[PDB]
Amino acid sequence: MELEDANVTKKVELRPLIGLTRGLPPTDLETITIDAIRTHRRLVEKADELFQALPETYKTGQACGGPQHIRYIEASIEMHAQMSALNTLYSILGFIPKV
Amino acid sequence: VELRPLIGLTRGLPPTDLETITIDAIRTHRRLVEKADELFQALPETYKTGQACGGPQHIRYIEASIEMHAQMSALNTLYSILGFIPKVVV
Repeated sequence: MELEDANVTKKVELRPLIGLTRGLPPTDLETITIDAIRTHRRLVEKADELFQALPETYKTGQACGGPQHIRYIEASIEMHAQMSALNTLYSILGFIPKV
Repeated sequence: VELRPLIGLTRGLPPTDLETITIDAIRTHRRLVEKADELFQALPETYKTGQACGGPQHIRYIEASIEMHAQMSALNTLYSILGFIPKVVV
């Protein structure tokens, strides 16, 4: 499928994705990755929106702890974890698809 | 540490909140394993033996598995940051 960036500084970070995707038809690996890209972008947007809605004392470090902060931290954890998977998919695919 | 960004992200968070997040992360891991397991069990036998692969249903199982593996890497990181795996009643 259309490419964004060829030759990636590949890093399989999530070992089990190799077995999971071994044997898949190319188009299905592509579908999975494109969907992961879109999930990636939504997760980033969520995390960033939560960070911005934080009271200004939280951003600066003044404040910390508490539900709201925890919700932000959880959304960022989801984003970082899913980005690991996305990087792994790029490694397996060999390129970064254009979306 | 499997997911290095988590160290910076959690720096300064009170220990109680860290431990609450990690306990919720165990619950989440257990739910994600359960879902992956449900989807695998529902796959046609050809796919459960690895004779066949691909198609939407198989894709949905792979995506559930990917979710589970990515979350687990977060959870293992949380353990390292916290210094322990908390007791969780299951």
